[PDB]
Amino acid sequence: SVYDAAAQLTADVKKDLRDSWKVIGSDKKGNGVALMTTLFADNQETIGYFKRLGDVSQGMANDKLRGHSITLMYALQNFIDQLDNPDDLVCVVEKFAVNHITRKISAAEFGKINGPIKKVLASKNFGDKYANAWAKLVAVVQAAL
Amino acid sequence: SVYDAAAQLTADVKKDLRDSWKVIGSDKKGNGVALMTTLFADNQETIGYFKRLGDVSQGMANDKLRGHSITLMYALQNFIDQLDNPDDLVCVVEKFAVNHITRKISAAEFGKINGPIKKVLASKNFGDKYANAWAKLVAVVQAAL
Ligand code: HEM
Ligand code: HEM
Ligand SMILES: ClCCCc1ccccc1
Repeated sequence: SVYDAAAQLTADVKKDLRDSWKVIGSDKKGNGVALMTTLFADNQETIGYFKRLGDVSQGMANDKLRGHSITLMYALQNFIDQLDNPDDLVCVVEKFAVNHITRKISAAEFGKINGPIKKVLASKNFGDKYANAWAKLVAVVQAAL
Repeated sequence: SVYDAAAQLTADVKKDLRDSWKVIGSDKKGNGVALMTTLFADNQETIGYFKRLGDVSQGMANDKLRGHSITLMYALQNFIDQLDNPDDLVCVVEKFAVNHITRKISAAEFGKINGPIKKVLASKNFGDKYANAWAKLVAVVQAAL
C-alpha cells in the first residue's frame, strides 16, 4: 500500500530528508549525473533500459543524459515539497510510478537506486542514517510499482 | 535552432520571468490545476489527449489531474532555474519536447498553452508584458517541436 508506505515518513525521517536535500539538491546537474553514472557503473544490467539516452558512458558530455539527470532531480524536489501533505505526495508518486511501469521497471529494480543514493550521500558526508531515510522515500515509489 | 531561441532570451525577459514565477510558482498545486482547467475550458478539443487522467472536470478532486498539474509546474521550475545557462536550458527543453513529440503534439498545439498562462498571470495582476515574456519561453519549446 502506497498509503501505508507514506505513513512511514515520520517527523524524524522527514527532517533527515530535508536536511540532506538542502545539500544534495543544491547541485542538481552535478549530483544528478553522479547518481546516474553510479547506477550504470554498479548495475550494468540496467543500462539497456536507457537506450534513448545513447552512450551513457560519456556522462556529463552526453546532452540527453544531462537533461534526463537534471529532470530526475526535480522529481525528487517535487517529493520533498509534498512531504507535508500525504495525499499530494501520493498522487505525484503515482504519476512517476506510471512513467516507470510503462518502461517495465519493477519495484525490485527501482530499488537498485538505493546503492547510488547511499554512495553520493556518503561523498557529501551523509552516512547510513540519511541513506536509510531516503530508502524509506524510495519505498513509497516501490509500493506503487 | 532551439539554442538560438534560448540564447535570445534577454536580461529583461529573464527578469520578468523570474519575478512572475516567484508568485505563480509559489502555489504549484493551485496554479497548476488552474492552468490545466483553463486549457480544457478554452480549448475543449485538447481534452481527448488527456484520457489517462480520467474525468478532468473533477478538477482538484481528481488525483491523477492533480499529480500531473503539480509535476507540470516543476517542469516550469526547471526551465526558470536554467535560464542563465542556455546549454542546460536546451537539454531540459529537448527532454520535455520528446515527451510531447511522442504524443503527437505539434508546435502549434503546444502554443495553445499561451492563453491559459496569460489568464493565470492576469489573476495575479501580471499584465501583457509578462505574458509576452512567457510566450518567448514557450517559443523555445516550440523550436524543438
Ligand atoms: C530516485 C529514483 C528515480 C526517480 C525519482 C526517477 C525519475 C525519473 C524521471 C523523472 C524520468 C522521466 C520520465 C519520462 O519523461 O518519461 C525517468 C525515466 C526513466 N527511468 Fe527513472 N527514476 C528513478 C529511478 C529509476 C531506476 C532505478 C530505473 C531503472 C532500474 C529507472 C528507469 C527509468 C527509465 C528506463 C526511464 C526512461 C528514460 C528515457 O527513455 O527517457 N528509473 N525516471
Ligand atoms: C507550459 C507548457 C507545457 C508544459 C511545461 C508541459 C509539461 C508536461 C509534463 C511534465 C508532462 C508529463 C510527461 C510524461 O510524464 O510523460 C506532460 C504530459 C503531456 N502533455 Fe504537456 N506540457 C505543456 C503543454 C502541453 C500542451 C499545450 C499540450 C496539448 C496541446 C500538452 C499535452 C500533453 C499530453 C497529451 C501529455 C500526456 C499526459 C498523460 O497521459 O500523462 N502539454 N506535459
Ligand atoms: Cl540529500 C538526498 C540526495 C538524493 C540524491 C540525489 C542525487 C544524487 C544522489 C543522491
